[PDB]
Amino acid sequence: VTEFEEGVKVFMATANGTVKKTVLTEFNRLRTAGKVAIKLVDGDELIGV
DNA sequence: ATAAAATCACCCGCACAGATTTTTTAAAACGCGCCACGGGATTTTTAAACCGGTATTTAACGGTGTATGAATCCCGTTTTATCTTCCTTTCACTTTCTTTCTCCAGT
Repeated sequence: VTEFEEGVKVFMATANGTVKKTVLTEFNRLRTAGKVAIKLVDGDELIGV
């Protein structure tokens, strides 16, 4: 990400064909330990953002 | 008794780096609820396989001239095995305090 601006969204696609959309401004500032962004189930992993 | 050589505590102001100590904030959680979404049972439509044929497009092959992979030699990096140590602990000993038992001079 070059910079955070406007109200663009983030598209997340995992295995088994599950999609999810979230606003970028949520990830504007993060601490040393990050926050939960997706509730994965069983053996599922993010493949594309 | 004359010579050679050493060591430490505190007071007064001021500026700053580092170590606790509250205080605020964002993430995680719980309870309740409702409607968005996916399952199941019909209609509908279209993606790809199949017959042709033609017209290109690729890969295998035969010469030259390099760039690099394995081997060797080192030196900083991190692990692991290996020493010494100060507080916890009791404990037999020693010391020190408290009560008691006589002596004993005086009348």
